[PDB]
Order: sequence, then structure tokens, then C-alpha cells
Amino acid sequence: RRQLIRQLLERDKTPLAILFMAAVVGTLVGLAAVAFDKGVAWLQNQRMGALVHTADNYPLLLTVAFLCSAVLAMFGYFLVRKYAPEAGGSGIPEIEGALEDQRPVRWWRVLPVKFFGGLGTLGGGMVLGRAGPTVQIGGNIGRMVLDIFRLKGDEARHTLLATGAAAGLAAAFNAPLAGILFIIEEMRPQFRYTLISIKAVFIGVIMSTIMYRIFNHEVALIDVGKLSDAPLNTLWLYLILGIIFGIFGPIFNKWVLGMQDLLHRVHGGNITKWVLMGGAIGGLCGLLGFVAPATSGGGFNLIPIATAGNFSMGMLVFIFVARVITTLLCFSSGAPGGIFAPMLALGTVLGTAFGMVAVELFPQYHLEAGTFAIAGMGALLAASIRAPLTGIILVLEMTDNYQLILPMIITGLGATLLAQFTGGKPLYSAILARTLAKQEA
Amino acid sequence: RRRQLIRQLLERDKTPLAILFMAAVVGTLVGLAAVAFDKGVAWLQNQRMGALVHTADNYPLLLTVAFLCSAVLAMFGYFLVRKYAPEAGGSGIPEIEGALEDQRPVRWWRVLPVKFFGGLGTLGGGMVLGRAGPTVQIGGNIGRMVLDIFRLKGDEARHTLLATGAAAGLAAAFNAPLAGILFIIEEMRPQFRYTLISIKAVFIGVIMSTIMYRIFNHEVALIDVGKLSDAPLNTLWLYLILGIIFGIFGPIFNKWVLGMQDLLHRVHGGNITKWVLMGGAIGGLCGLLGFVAPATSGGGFNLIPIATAGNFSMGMLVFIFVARVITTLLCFSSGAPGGIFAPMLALGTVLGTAFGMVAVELFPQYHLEAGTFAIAGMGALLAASIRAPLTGIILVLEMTDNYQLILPMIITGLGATLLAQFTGGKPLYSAILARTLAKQEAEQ
Ligand SMILES: [F-]
Ligand SMILES: [F-]
Ligand SMILES: [F-]
Ligand SMILES: [F-]
Repeated sequence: RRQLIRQLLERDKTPLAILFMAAVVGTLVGLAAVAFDKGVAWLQNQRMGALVHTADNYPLLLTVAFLCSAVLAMFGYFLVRKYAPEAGGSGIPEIEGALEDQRPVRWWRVLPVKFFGGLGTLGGGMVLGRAGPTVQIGGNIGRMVLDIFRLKGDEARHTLLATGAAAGLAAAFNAPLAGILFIIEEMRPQFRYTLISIKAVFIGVIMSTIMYRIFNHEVALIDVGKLSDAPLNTLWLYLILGIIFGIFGPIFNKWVLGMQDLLHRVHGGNITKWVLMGGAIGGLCGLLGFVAPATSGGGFNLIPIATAGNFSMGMLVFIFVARVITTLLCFSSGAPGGIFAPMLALGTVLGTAFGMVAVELFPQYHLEAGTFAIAGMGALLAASIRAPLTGIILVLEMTDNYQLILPMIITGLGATLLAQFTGGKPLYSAILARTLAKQEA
Repeated sequence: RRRQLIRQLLERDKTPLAILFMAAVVGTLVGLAAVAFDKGVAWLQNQRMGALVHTADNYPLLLTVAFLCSAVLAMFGYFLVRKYAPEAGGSGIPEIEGALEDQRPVRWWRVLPVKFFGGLGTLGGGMVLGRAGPTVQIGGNIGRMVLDIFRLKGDEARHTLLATGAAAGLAAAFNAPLAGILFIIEEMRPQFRYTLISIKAVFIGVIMSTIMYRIFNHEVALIDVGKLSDAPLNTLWLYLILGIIFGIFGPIFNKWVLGMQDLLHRVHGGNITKWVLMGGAIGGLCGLLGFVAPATSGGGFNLIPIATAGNFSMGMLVFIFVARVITTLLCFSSGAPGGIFAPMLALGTVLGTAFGMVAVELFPQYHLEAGTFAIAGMGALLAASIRAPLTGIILVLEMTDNYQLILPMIITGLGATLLAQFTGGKPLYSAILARTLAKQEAEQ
């Protein structure tokens, strides 16, 4: 229908102003995200220097461990509850909401709350990720420049809010492709056509990523080395593993949803018990972060160690269980901060474990557990969040093990296929569902 | 629509188990078809090289069996297209794009044999054409056919199995799974309205397709380029400059192919016999060139590792670029079966290499390697002619494994699309589809 013929001849003509403004969004979200990340790090730092100041009296130092974190945690629970509730939890359900035009981007409130609130809960050493925070911060940045410059239209509101969020993923993980992919596979409205210019999201993601490289060059977030290739007669192991991730995904999805409810009892909704709960979780974490640091924190540190088979089978069973616990706690409590990255650490440990059984069950295959570690790494993403293409492309950008691309994709699909066949749902879709339903009811 | 949204969010990613199993089937068949296509094209280029040795003395006799061998295989492919499947002329990407708009018909009983055997002619003869088009149309048609055969009803199913055939078709062509999946969701899928295409199922298609390729292609890369040097932040501004160069060149290239499409239409007028004859003449020029200056002819994949590695003179790069622009325009604008996608990789590499060269001398403080610019230029003519930058970026990544080049690769790609937008240019597949949808009415 000729309408088409007119459309094909007018394809990819993004309004110059939407382009130039993406340049500024990415830049700002870039610096913001760098600053966030540098911030978080500095406080985990001080906490380490304070444990040295009191390095002798074991119960004293077990106390300043708890307290430095407990206090920082409360500052974050508080800052959210008092000024910006939409900035509790992840921030991706929220930004997805915004692109649907079913949630308000209150940038004058969320930027400072999420930034300094994230700073506390993360910097205190809680099991939460930078992924939600940075995407929320970035969409808000993008909304804020839309306002300030008074850009009018649907395309301008949707695009700038989108490039903002891709750039915030790009910057937090040094993952320009994964940034771009997360917008198209998860973030943009899933059930209707939208006017989100891709070339504009790209530009935003470049400037965001460059900013990261100005302040972070020479050191990568994960360094795993170059691992062995994967023989064709080995793949069916990767299928079995994605199946294991694909049954676990939904179960872990039930648990985050339920535990949200069961933590919502403890405080009833009340800013004083809610802040006091948060600093108990906060204290528990900063305490865990000294007596068994692998059960606490973001968990990036234990990834290269798991991938190189440097853990024993027991330690991995612990670390995994310990972390399912400290993940549900930290995230289902309402604290500002994601579940995304802490899934990276869970996916890795699960894999490495599976690889270890493969190595001893099939020595003819000449296996390396680190190759199951790397396929598992983003399998939880694929199985819970249900965004496999982004899960895969992200791990690719962080490990540089491209010869593993088939094992990674097979574990991915095996994950998303069993998640779907066991009634699980996209977690960030479930959360935005819960929030829209509790809204009109 | 808040209540419809809650209903919809909770019902997300629930692809009908039937469509998932079929994507598996489409994958596998496309994979095999792509491998068979790849091996068949290779066997003819090889026989042809066997004949040249059979006659390796008498130069004019050998310059003659060089011509006739291509000429015959060319005609045979032109003929099969004009006689049974006109839609299988050109690339086959505009076509499967049409089919995704429900504006073009997937006549798989006629296209599979025409595209396959007629591509085998034009590529195997040694013409300048890519595998991407052919294996994409082929793959989508295979998709259609398992749709018909199994009588799957749905709008989902038709678009899905049509999309997983195109994706499995690009994946198996380049050993590039990610590139295939991404080509669908950036370029192939209908651009101006919502659609019911399951990505999960396209994924399964792509997996199976790539596994088939690995069963019959293991241990030997399409492009080995080795690991190259990194790129420092103060190098970036140079890639942006290279993107811009591509960005103004992209559209200029696009006009020639459209133009050359017309000017060649005059030589035959529509006539199956001049067209076949002309095709066999073009063909014979290529098979001749393939012996007397091989880098000016054929797929291009051979001279990519060479260029990336600095082994060409600036005089050779300039020579190869111009002759190749010329022969790529001859072959694709003549409407033989075969795409323009892959030969744009080669053109791009060469152009970048050339730039890397001049960047190396002009700035020894930077410690450059021409090959980092060759690699950022590989998927750049893609960026500015075909305007699918996320695809050529992930494509090149998958084929050269040089991830540390990600920033310059992006940057150059973006630079290309922006200057391609800004100077009037359109997506090439979209402008070919359009000229065809418009012709659909022109004679009314
Ligand atoms: F996160
Ligand atoms: F999260
Ligand atoms: F091609
Ligand atoms: F093509």
C-alpha cells in the first residue's frame, strides 16, 4: 500500500535536534555513571581503612563493619522513602514504565535520591547492582535535558528517555553494544510500535562510553583470560545447563516477588521501621563483607576466581546459596539498587559448579569449567529477566571469549525456553505489572 | 490502556510451542541449504581454476576458456531468473523485506531452485556478488515452505518463520549468529508498524543454522586477521573522520547502483535474450578479471586479510577500490542473482586501509596500524549504503574477533550513517524495494 512506498523513501531521517541532544544525554549520563561508580568504590574503600583502624579487637571491628554499613544503608532507605519512592528497588521496571507513558520521570527528585541513595546502599556493601541505578539515573538525565531544552513531540520524549537508559548501561559495564541491545529487546514498549530512533540511542551510547574510558581505561571490570574452545561434541552439555537455569529462573522469580511482600510486612510501609530494617540488612552485609566477602558485595570479585576453577565444589555451593539469600534480602527490601549484576555472579558460580561435574564425568571431552562459568554467567539474566540477547552480548563484551559464542547462546535459549515452559515471567515486567496494578487498585 | 498493559506485561514472551519447533526445522534446512550453496559455489571456482591449468600455455586460449567458463555460468543464472523467478534477480534482501510487509509473495516452489542454482552460476562463475542476499532469500523461502507444508496458521507464524529463515540464512552465510538475529530486528522486520515476530524462535533458527555450518566448515575462518593493536582515546577522532568520508560516499554509491540499474535495463529492454547475452558478457569480464587481476573480481573475501595486514601498496588499494566499485556496479545493477552486501565489506576494508596508511605517516606520534582502520571500514559502506550500522558492527566483530576495536568500529559506523542521512541518502534495500513496489503500480 503506497503509504509504504512513501515510508521506505523517508526511512531513517531522525530530526537533527534529537540527534544533537543524544550527544549531551550520553555525555551527562556518562559522567554521572562514572561518578556514581567512583563514589561507591570510595566508600567501600573507607570501610576497609576503618577496619584497619580497629584491626585488633575482633568484636569491635565486627561492629564498625556492621555500623559503617548500617548507617550508610539507612541513609539510602531514608533518602528514597522520604523524597522519591519510585527510586526504590531496581529502576528498570520504572524506566520501562516511563516509555509506556505509564510512569512519571520525576528527575528533580530521582537523580539526587538514586545517586546518593545508591552511593550508600552499594558503598555500604550490599548485594545490589549498578545496572538499575545507572539506567534510572540516565533516563532521568535524558528526561531532564528534554525539559530544559523544551523538545516537543512523542519521538523526542521516547528517544531521549531511551538513549538515556542505554548509555547508563553502556557506562556501568563498558558495554556499548549491550546498552543498545537492552533498549530494543527489553526496554522499549514491547507490545506497540514506538518512535525510538536507533541511530540516536547509538550516539548517546558512544559519548557515555567514551566518558567511562576517560576515567577507567587500562583496567577492565572482569578479566578472565582466554579460555579453551568448545568442541561440537560438547555442546549438549551447554543445553543441559541452560535447562537447569531455565527451571531455576522462575523459582528465583517467585522468591524475589514473595520476599518483597514478606519484607513489606516487617515495616508495614512505615519510614522508621523501613529505614531501621534496611540498616540491619545493611549492617548484615558490611559484616558479611569481612567474615566471608564472597557472600556479600556486588560479586564481581568472585567471577574471575570462579572462572579459573580456583574454588572448590563446597565453596561454590556455599557462595551460591549464601548469595541467593543475601540477594533476595538486599533487593526485595526496597533498597535503591538492581538485581541484574548480582545475577551475573550467581550465573557464574552455578556454571562453574556444573562445569566441575562435567570435567570429572567426561575427561575425554578435555573440559575447562571456566567455559561453563562463562555460559552460565548470563544464563540467570536469560532465565529470569528473560533478555538473552542482551545477557549474551553483555558477557561477550565483558569476557572477550567469542569462541564460546555457541555454548553461550545455547545455554541462553535453553534457559529462556524452560523459563517459558515453567510459567516464569520476565522479572522487570512482573515488577512493573505489580506496580501498575497496585496503582489503579 | 493501563489494564491492557498489565494483562500484556504478564503474558509476555509466551511463544506458541509449535512455532518454536518449526523455527528449529527452518534453521536446520536453511543451514544445510547455506552450506550446500557455499560448497557448490566453491567447487565451480575450483573447476574453473582447473581448466586454466589444463590450458596454461597458450595465453589467448587460456584467456578464452577463462571467459567462456564464466560467461556460460553467468547466462545460465540470468536465464533461470528471467524464465522462472524474476523476483530472484538482484539481492533477495529487498524481496524478503517485501514479504515481511505482506506486499511480496514467497513463491518457494520457484525461487529455491532458481536462487540456488542461478546463484551457483553467477557466484561460481566468479562475478562480484555476495552470498548474503542469496542465502537470505533462500532461507526465507525455506521458511515459507515449512509453513505451507505444515499448514501453520497465524500472523505470528508467517512472520516468524519468514524472519527465522532470513536470520538463519545470514548466520550460516558468515558464521555469524548475532549478526543474523540483529539483521532481522534492525533492518529486515517491518520498519513502520508493530509486528508479532518471536525473537526467541529466530534465535533457535539461528542456532541450528550455525551448528550446521560448524558441522561442515570447522577449523577454517572466513576471515582470519589475527589480533591487532588497541586504539587510544586520542586516536578516536580519526575514525570519526573516516566515518564522515564513508558517509558522503555511501549515498553517492547508492545512486550509481540505482542509476546503473536503469542504464543496464536499456541494453536488453526487458528481452530475455539480450539480458542473458549481456549477463554472459559481464560474466566473462569477471572470469577474465579473475585471472588477470583477481583482486578486482570475485567475492572479495581473499583481499580482506591482505589489506588489513598492510601488504598492499597505496597504488594497489586505489586500483582495487576503483576497479571494484566498477565491477560491483556492473554485477549487481545488471540484476543477476546475488547480493551487494558482502562485496561492500571488501570495498570498505580497502577504503579504510587506504586511510589507515595516510593516517600512519601523518601521525607517527599515534603509533598506528593501518589495519585498525581497515577493520573499522569493513562494515562502514554497510553503514552508509545499507544503513544498518548495528549489523555491520556486530558482523565485523564476529568475523574478525577484534573486540578492542569496538569504539572505533561504532564511531566510524555512526559517522557513516549520519553523513549518509545528512547528505540525502536512503537505505539501499528500502530504495530497491520501493522502486519495485512502485513498478507494481507504474504499469497501471
Ligand atoms: F542491577
Ligand atoms: F535488577
Ligand atoms: F551478500
Ligand atoms: F546483498
